[PDB]
Amino acid sequence: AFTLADRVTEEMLADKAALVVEVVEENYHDAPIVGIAVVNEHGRFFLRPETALADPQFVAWLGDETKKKSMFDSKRAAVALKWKGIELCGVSFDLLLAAYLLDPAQGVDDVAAAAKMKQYEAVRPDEAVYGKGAKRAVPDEPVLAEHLVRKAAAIWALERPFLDELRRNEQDRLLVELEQPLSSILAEMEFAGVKVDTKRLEQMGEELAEQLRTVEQRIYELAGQEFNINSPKQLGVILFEKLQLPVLKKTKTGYSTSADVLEKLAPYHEIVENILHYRQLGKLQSTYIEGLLKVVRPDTKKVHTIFNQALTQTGRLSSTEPNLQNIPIRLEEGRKIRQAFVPSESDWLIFAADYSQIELRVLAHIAEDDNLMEAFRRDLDIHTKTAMDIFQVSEDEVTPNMRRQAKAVNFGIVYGISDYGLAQNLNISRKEAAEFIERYFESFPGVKRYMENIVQEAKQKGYVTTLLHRRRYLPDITSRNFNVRSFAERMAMNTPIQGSAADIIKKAMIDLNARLKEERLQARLLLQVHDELILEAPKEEMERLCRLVPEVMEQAVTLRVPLKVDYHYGSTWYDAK
DNA sequence: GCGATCACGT
DNA sequence: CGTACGTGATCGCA
Repeated sequence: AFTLADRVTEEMLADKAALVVEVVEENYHDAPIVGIAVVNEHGRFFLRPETALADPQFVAWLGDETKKKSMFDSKRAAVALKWKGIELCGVSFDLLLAAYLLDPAQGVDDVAAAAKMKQYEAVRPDEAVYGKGAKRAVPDEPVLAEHLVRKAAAIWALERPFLDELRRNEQDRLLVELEQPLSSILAEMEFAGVKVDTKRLEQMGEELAEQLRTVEQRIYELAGQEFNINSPKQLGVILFEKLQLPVLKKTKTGYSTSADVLEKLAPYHEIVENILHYRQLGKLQSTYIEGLLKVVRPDTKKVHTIFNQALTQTGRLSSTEPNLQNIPIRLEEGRKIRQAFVPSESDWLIFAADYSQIELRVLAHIAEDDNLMEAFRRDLDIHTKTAMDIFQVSEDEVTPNMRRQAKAVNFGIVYGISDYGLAQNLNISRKEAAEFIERYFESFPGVKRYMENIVQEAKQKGYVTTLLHRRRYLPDITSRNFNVRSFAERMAMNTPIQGSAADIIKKAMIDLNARLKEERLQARLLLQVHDELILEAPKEEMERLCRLVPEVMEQAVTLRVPLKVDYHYGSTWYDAK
């Protein structure tokens, strides 16, 4: 049983408690808090939010760093409280992060899923209480209050066994010194938001919409017909049935119309280049112009992403609603979208710092490949050096095409090395890609050794680890299905690289946050994009930041090779280039 | 409401 | 069939 409390009392403010600050809306920014549960040594309590969040003693308890709280997904609550002007401190255990570190592949997304990991089932899944999608709703107080108290009681019961397993995994410091401090930094980042120049976006959208009508009309005059270009159904019967274009690859139901295939088809018909142009314009228009404008808060012209900290299998963050980690930059037309991301105050600038080749530097260090480490010690262009070695030529003999292919091997080697994906990527045969690999491994024998040894260790231990002891279990490494096994071997090779890079930038974020506060700087972290950090700061702080941010990022860990950080600043995200 | 394509990023 | 890891939009079916 539990107390359905009318007012806050002192026994609810013990210095240790499991706390539930329930925000049911998926996007928690400026979202309602529907209820609160506290379990401590004195009892189990449900508090209505409009009561507890108005009680200065409860608010003081929330904000006291010496009163320790155990929670599930504290960042959700922390941010929902930030929007009410209330500080959340003292969160010493986050069950969501603890479950994520113990096994990311469980997809642990609620308290019930995490409790099942320890044979605790006295709590319902959120989706069983709230419903799914359309039918989603907050239930009556008795049903809500029992759910929140069952979640708090589970967190209370589950902290010792999770912490015990984290300790056995040598992951206790990972949780307490990396992921939980990082949760607080991400909350500040999401709450700060990023300013959007919405007239610029709107003006871009009208230009795209003009160029989309023109290209659309050209596609119809080239097909002799009107049809929905956005549908691979109709597009396939225009291209491969009406126009008789060669079918270079079939999908499951019909024909494939990837940009992979269409570029091969361009010699045969003028329609193909126009379809490709239509698709690129439509992507910007749909995902990045209209998509962004839909999530901008009209009162502040800011977007407030949500960083999913417990989702990827490698330890990367992900970014939702909006995804600020896939804003275009490769092609110039779409890169202009970054002009609409601006500082949130006058006379501030955007500052962006990015690791140079962090994955291949981590691999140099992890593999202790003499040739790879020396390449980075000499600060070589790694793709050109790899080409010199694979093709056995001097620097001046590296053609652009050789460097492009050596680059593809290098991006392949970070992924699962297997040829078919390189052969597909380089539009070559398996037979030829295989010999690319063989010549790479003759040049970097320590990488070869590391790739053999890590697959062997994944089979022996059942998991691979990153630099800071993140793990990923790989049960498919023993499968007798060749596809399933190969996927697990590729993950065994990639995950210590991709995941160690993720560890490093997360530690840098923590180190950067500490330094900016020590230095009393107004600069604020806004975004992380896997290997870059994006800040905004007063114009008067740029010179100091040029020295500070790269140093902190470069010194986050000490590897057998240097870490290298490039950085740029400008009046928009675009100009920070 | 829900897989399958497709395309955007690192 | 497979390059690694994500998110979002569109379509099409039931």
